[PDB]
Parts: sequence; structure tokens; C-alpha cells
Amino acid sequence: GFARLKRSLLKTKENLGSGFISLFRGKKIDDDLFEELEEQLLIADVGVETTRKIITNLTEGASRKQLRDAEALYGLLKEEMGEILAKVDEPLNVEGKAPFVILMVGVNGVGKTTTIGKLARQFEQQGKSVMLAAGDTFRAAAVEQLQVWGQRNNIPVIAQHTGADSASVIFDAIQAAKARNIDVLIADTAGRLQNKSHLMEELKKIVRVMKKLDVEAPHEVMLTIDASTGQNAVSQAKLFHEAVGLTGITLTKLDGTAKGGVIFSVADQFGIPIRYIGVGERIEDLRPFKADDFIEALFARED
Ligand SMILES: Nc1nc2c(ncn2[C@@H]2O[C@H](COP(=O)(O)OP(=O)(O)NP(=O)(O)O)[C@@H](O)[C@H]2O)c(=O)[nH]1
Ligand SMILES: [N+]
Ligand SMILES: [N+]
Ligand SMILES: [N+]
Ligand SMILES: [N+]
Ligand SMILES: [N+]
Repeated sequence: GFARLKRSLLKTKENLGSGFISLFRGKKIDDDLFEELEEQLLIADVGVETTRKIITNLTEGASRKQLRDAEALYGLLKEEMGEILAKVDEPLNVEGKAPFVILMVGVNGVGKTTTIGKLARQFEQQGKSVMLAAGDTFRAAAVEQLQVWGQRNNIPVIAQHTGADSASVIFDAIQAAKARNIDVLIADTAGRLQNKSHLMEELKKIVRVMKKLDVEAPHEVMLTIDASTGQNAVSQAKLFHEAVGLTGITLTKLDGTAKGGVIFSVADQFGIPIRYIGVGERIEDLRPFKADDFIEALFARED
């Protein structure tokens, strides 16, 4: 089973899941084993704190059951790491709002704009009308690229002149979405980390201004982070979550990176639903995150 996701996770499986099998083969459970496993979890970008929790719980579980052979730790690890991901398995539901507003936050270069387009096309295939807001207002090339994409896909894009107030652009986009019976409004935002506190104030202003039109907006504050950036994804998530409060995460570029284990650090550190994982270039390769599929793909040795 899960042959496709196993292929997407091939490089990550070298260290996690089925990658554990060679580590445990023929070994006893002792402090040396747990030191080796800790090292491998850290190399896989699971993170110092999440790795410490896993090791602590495995040690107690192995001792409680008086396990002898390292091979038995495999199933315990599958349970511990599977529970981490199951706690953030909650798909995004965009139904029933006029419009449902998604505020897309994150730094530049991690897949935010790509994810906006994939989400927009997915919602359209579901029968929904979509509109985009070009709220990254000081990056003229990025605004223009979003407008070009919208024109190519017959999806309206609300934009103002270079340097416009992002909260004003997004307010106008909500007004336009309401006026034109739009089902989903996806708002792009700036992603410059230079002087990060200014960006966070910009995002908080966007959120405050939305409430004049709909106290429920934004219905989703979605972070986009890039698994190939390792623990940078975790520090980005902490920055945005402490600043504005996330309600969902998209983790991109899981295909081909050996750093996919960062998903456990993101899940455990914040407890925010992971809505989507990116595993390729097609629209359909932005996949709703399913924790069981993910853990089975990672830990299975068959194909
Ligand atoms: N291999 C892979 N690449 C992805 C995935 N999602 C996004 N990307 C790629 O990552 C790059 C960054 O995409 P983009 O959306 O342009 O990034 P951004 O966060 O808006 N800012 P910038 O314009 O600097 O890129 C693009 O080349 C994109 O095609 C994914 O899921 N897998
Ligand atoms: N950590
Ligand atoms: N939905
Ligand atoms: N300017
Ligand atoms: N405001
Ligand atoms: N691959």
C-alpha cells in the first residue's frame, strides 16, 4: 500500500520509519541504542525537544514491558510518532461562507504563491468560485505574476499600485468577493523577514481590518512552510503563530528531501492542524494531509 506516498517520501524513509529497521537489527535495548536512535531522529530534523520526548517515552515503554531486542522498539516508535501526526490531522473545510477567507502567511520562497494557485484550482474543481487578493503589495513582480496567473486561469485578482496598504487591498478584496458571490477568497501577504516585527504588525492590521466586514474573517490563517528548509520551517511557524495565531499549516516540498521528519517537529511543537502536504508539481500533488497514510508510508517496508 501507499506506493505513491512511499515514493514521495523515499529520501525521508532513509532515516525514519523503515529507516529504523537497519538501526535496530540484532541489537539490544541499552543506553547505547537510545543514543544512536536519538542521533538519527535529530539528523532527520525531528527536533531536539520532540526527539527528547520520543526517547523519554520509548525508554519508559520499553522498560515497562521489559523489551529485550531493539527490533521491538519499531512498533512503539510507530505508535509514538503516529500519535504526534494524528493530533494534527484535521482537513480544511471551506464550505458555507460568503466568502470563506483564507489568509496565507509565511516567508517568501517556501511555496506560498504556488500553494495559492493549487488551492484555487482545487476549489474550482469542487464547484466553488475563487478570488485572490494580491496583498504582497511592495513586490511588484510578485503582484504582476499573481495577476498574470489569474488572467491565465480566469480567476479574479484584486490588486493595487505598488506600495499600497496591504490591509486596504485585502479589505477591498473581501468587499469585491461579497459583491460577486465568491465562495473562497485567498489572500496573499508579504513574506520579508528583514525587520520581522514590522511584518507581524502588518499581518495583525490586516486581521483587524477584516473584522469590519466579517467578524468571522479570516476563517483560516494558513502558514506555508518548506520541508526542505529543515528547522527553519519550525522557527518560521513559531514566529507567525505567536504573532497572529495560525489555524492551519501547509508543508511543501516533501518529495525528494531527506528532511521530511521536520513534520513531526511542526506537529508536536504547535499542535496546529496540518491541512495539506506538497509532494510534487501537479495541482493534485498538493494533498490533504492524512496522518495514517503518512505513518504507514513512512514505516512500511513493502511497497
Ligand atoms: N519540489 C516541490 N516544489 C514546490 C512545492 N510547492 C512549491 N514548490 C516550488 O517552490 C518554489 C517557491 O514557490 P513560490 O510559491 O514561488 O514561493 P513564495 O513563498 O511565494 N516566494 P518567491 O516568489 O520568492 O518564490 C517554486 O518553484 C515552487 O514551484 C512542492 O510541493 N514540491
Ligand atoms: N526543539
Ligand atoms: N470544503
Ligand atoms: N516607496
Ligand atoms: N486597525
Ligand atoms: N525520488
